[PDB]
Amino acid sequence: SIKQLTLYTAELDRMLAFYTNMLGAQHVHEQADAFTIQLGVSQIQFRAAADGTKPFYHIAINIAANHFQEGKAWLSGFGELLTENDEDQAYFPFFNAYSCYVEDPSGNIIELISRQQAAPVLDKPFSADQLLSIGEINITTSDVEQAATRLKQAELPVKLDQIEPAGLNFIGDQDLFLLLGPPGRRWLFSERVAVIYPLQMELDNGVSLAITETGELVI
Ligand SMILES: Cn1ncnc2c(=O)n(C)c(=O)nc1-2
Ligand SMILES: [Mn+2]
Repeated sequence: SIKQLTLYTAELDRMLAFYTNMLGAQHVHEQADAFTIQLGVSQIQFRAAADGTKPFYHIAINIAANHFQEGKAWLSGFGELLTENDEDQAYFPFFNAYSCYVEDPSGNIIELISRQQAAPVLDKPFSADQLLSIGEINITTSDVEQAATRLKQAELPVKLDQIEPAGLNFIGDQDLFLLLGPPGRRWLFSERVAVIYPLQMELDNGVSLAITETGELVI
């Protein structure tokens, strides 16, 4: 799983307010020119973006198998649900998962994903305290093949011969997938096309990786 994720934002103030209101003060901590949010076992640190840039990403958050309708209702309280092909949710047969989406103040595409067999059934009400972990993050890179290769050299599940340098590649299994692909591809549920922005990531198993501002995945 993702222990720590570092992202950039050109809307630090609005983002801090947005997440404080969504998650509650007990999951959101203001720092110096940054703030953190805790999503179950995953933390995201949002740092101030460079001037002249407007970084955004696609982040999916795992929720329990039985929590989708409550999750969707909850998410809708924080912004208009995004739609694709006139639908305000998706079923993804490959993940056997239900998803819903909202845009945050930076234009991040924030998804709740409820994996129907790859997430637990929690017999309790859903709430902001029931977000389990980060289930997806985009790895938008200037070199998909290089990125896929290094991710394998990092001991992640990768089938190199299946990698599509011009398309989106699902890297992972169980409840975490890295969405590896090139810039230019429009994100489902969004008007925004994928753009390379820097980030850093620490997995629970100690592996550390980063995407530079020009799109190079490094370990
Ligand atoms: C292909 N695909 N499968 C599953 N989920 C997505 C998704 O959330 N987004 C945002 C996307 O652009 N493409 C997807
Ligand atoms: Mn997604």
